[PDB]
Amino acid sequence: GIRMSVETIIERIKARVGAVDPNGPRKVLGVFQLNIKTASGVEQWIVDLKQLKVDQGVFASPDVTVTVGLEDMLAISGKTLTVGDALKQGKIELSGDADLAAKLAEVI
Amino acid sequence: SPGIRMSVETIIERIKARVGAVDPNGPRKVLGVFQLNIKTASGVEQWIVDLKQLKVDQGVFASPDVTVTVGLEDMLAISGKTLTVGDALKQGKIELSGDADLAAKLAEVI
Ligand SMILES: CCCCCCCCCCCCCCCC(=O)O
Ligand SMILES: CCCCCCCCCCCCCCCC(=O)O
Ligand SMILES: CCCCCCCCCCCCCCCC(=O)O
Repeated sequence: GIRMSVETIIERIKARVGAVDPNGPRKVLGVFQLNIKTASGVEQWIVDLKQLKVDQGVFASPDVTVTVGLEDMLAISGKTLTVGDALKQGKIELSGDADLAAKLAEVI
Repeated sequence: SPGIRMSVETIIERIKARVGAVDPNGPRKVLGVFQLNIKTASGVEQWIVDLKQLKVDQGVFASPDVTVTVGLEDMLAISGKTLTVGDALKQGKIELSGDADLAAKLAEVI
């Protein structure tokens, strides 16, 4: 269902952020607003890769905002849809800093 | 280096053909000026790809919407459809600064 799917994606993001060494090599420092489009609404999450924290909400002046459908997010996570292909297909909507978005693309 | 020259000319001719093929009145979502810097052993090739006015000019624009910095061999491969702009980004082969919305729009339409 939608709830379980959203929970799955968020758990996965939290485990990825949890696994970062805050003092080790790091390229993606900034705050990402993540908007997950679901059939029932938008799920809004703040992925703070500066502070290495993930909270539900809408951040004021995030560095990058990423808007993506829930099914597309699951497909990216499961590697059945590459980020390159998502981009070609216009499945990812961005605003903000192109530098930080590009760096994020390198590490996903 | 004749080979660098040939490579650069081919990239630019290709971009000019593509820009010239755009219907200024048909559907368009990439309304931005892109600074394109191509690294070469002879120096950085600096080109302005103006997708607002649909013009390509050699030079450095003041305050472009997006700046794209990329190596000659990688740009050639993007140009010849041997590397997608998406594979490129995933591989760290493209340095960007500027407007992420316009960058993403470019990635979709190219
Ligand atoms: C905000 C759009 C989707 C967010 C993508 C999930 C983020 C998970 C974090 C993984 C990135 C790890 C990068 C840490 C090391 C580095 O900064 O180079
Ligand atoms: C300039 C292009 C930017 C494109 C890169 C942003 C896309 C963000 C989507 C992230 C989805 C991955 C989250 C799941 C985490 C995981 O399973 O590892
Ligand atoms: C890695 C970036 C490569 C830079 C080269 C840009 C390629 C030329 C751009 C052609 C885009 C055509 C889009 C016109 C219609 C539209 O705005 O949607």
